[PDB]
Amino acid sequence: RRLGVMGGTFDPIHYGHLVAASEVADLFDLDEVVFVPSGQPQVSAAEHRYLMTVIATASNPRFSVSRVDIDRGGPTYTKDTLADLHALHPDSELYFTTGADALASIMSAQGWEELFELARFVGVSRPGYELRNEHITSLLGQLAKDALTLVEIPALAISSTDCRQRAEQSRPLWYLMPDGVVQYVSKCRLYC
Amino acid sequence: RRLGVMGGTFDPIHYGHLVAASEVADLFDLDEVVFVPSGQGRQVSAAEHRYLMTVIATASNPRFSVSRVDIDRGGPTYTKDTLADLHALHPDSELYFTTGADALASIMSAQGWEELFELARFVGVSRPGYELRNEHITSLLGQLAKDALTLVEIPALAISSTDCRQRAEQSRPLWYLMPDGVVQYVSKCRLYCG
Repeated sequence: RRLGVMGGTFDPIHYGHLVAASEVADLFDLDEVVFVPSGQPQVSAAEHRYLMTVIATASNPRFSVSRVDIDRGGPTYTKDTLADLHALHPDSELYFTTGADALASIMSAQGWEELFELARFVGVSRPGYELRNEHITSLLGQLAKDALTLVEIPALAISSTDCRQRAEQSRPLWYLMPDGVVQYVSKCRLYC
Repeated sequence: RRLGVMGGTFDPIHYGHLVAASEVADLFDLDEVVFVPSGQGRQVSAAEHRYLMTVIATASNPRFSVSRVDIDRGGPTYTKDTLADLHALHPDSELYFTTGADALASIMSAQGWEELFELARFVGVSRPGYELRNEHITSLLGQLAKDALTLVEIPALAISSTDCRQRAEQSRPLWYLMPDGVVQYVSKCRLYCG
């Protein structure tokens, strides 16, 4: 039984995140994808980010949201995320998924060997990421061997950064994310 | 009332189309965007299929609607016909024709574009880094330096109809690339070889 773990800030979550989750679940025949909003940060309150993710993933039986990073403590380390989730899901083979840029930083930290005993890794990026970052890709691939995969997601052209700025400038967020998330951003006035 | 006109094949329609329509409606304070599937590529889905997908996808939005003027008129679609018909249906309205930047280039590069500008204003939408042909770049540039045409960039148009079709052919998920209703419609009707 294979379990996907998508680690992100989700500030806000959008269709790029959701497409990426579906793609990864299909490419590796995952039975479920657990969305884990990170604790550590500026960044919206963890509850806002948690609720937005609950709203966006609710209607999908194969998506779920975990509070392991939010509840644990100050700074979020992927080794912690995987440790907690390994305990909750000892059955499951973990496929940790996040931005290719974040993954580069995560693998470059102390105890990266500890990471490979806990999970397989999937870096996601918007199109043409290997051209702009040919060395990060080259180093990631070579360190992890076939314990890591980089996949390109056209929909990740949608970014949390653009979403936030559209909200700041009162430009519509329709069809970039579920209406529920759009309204949540509005109702809580998340980005001024 | 300022009326948006989204001309496309919509085979299939997706969030890229919908984001672009939303953006253009906001940029030009449009009161409504009318989606017009073209009449009728190796094969293109039947017009009714493309119409229903567009109806499904735009339904929940009070400011979107779908027209059959191109579908019903005849075989091949001319924008001048589309603009003629919709002006008759909305004589009050100032028409804002919106389509793919590549398509807009072609429309402008064919005889009688001068005939078009009296009927509507034009908006080309494109995905970032979109590699147009050269005769299209030249055609857009000329109109751009005269400020007779507007181009807006839509990150969400990185989602394309071609990739959706291929994902459907290869039984790869279309979730969150388009509304579930359109996802299911493609499936239920087996639109791209299942």
